[PDB]
Amino acid sequence: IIGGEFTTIENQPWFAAIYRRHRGGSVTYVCGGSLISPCWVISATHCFIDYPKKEDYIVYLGRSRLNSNTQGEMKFEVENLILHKDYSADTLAHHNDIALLKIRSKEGRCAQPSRTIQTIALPSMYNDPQFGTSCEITGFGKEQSTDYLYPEQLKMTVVKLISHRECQQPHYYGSEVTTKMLCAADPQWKTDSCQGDSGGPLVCSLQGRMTLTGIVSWGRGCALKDKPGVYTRVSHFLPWIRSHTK
Ligand SMILES: NC(N)=NC(=O)c1nc(Cl)c(N2CCCCCC2)nc1N
Repeated sequence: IIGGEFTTIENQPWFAAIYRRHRGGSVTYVCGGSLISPCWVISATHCFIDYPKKEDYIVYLGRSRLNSNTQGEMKFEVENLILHKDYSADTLAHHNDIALLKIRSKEGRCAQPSRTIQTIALPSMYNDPQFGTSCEITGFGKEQSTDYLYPEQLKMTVVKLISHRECQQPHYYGSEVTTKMLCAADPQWKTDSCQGDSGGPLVCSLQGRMTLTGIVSWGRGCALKDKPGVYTRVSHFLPWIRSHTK
């Protein structure tokens, strides 16, 4: 997250932190995700496509810091890793960039909701907030494009939804943005998602309900003028989500 504010997991208690264990034994951060039911975290396929073995992954819930434990956190193995079969990637765009992780603890339990661990509601089909609506994004991604390190502390910021018309202009992304994607950005381009925020939640208030409107997917650089963040449009994937979680 470029700009924004530090936060703790109580403010985004559906946020999932996904790590990978290497053959060398070291564990590194991969991507964010969101808890949508006790046994299911939703994320982005591009996060796992290179290393699609479920066994290598670890998922934390209720975690506010990257490399230290947070009181109350839960740790899970990945029982199922479900990538979207129509995934594809260009040199920038990721299409159908959506994945599901079924989580299971070493005792064989799913998540237990708490003050730091809660599910996020899915949107109604094809039901998105109007352009110009303010939504929240959350992650452990870079604070500056030129940073080597990720922040130790969780961050969040606010971005406004951009119309498909505006995002499809040639100076923005042209055809790279599709109707299965949403764009969002700051009017001054001063705050944004970045590398390491992929898979994390774009949350909007819809009806009167915090709702998972998007999943961080891609962008050309971060917080660059005329280059919004691009998000998988969750309201266009409900049958896929339901089919793979039921
Ligand atoms: N919102 C904006 N502007 N960007 C992003 O969200 C974003 N930006 C980048 Cl550079 C990124 N990378 C960079 C390497 C290629 C893809 C994987 C990780 N992932 C993102 N999700």
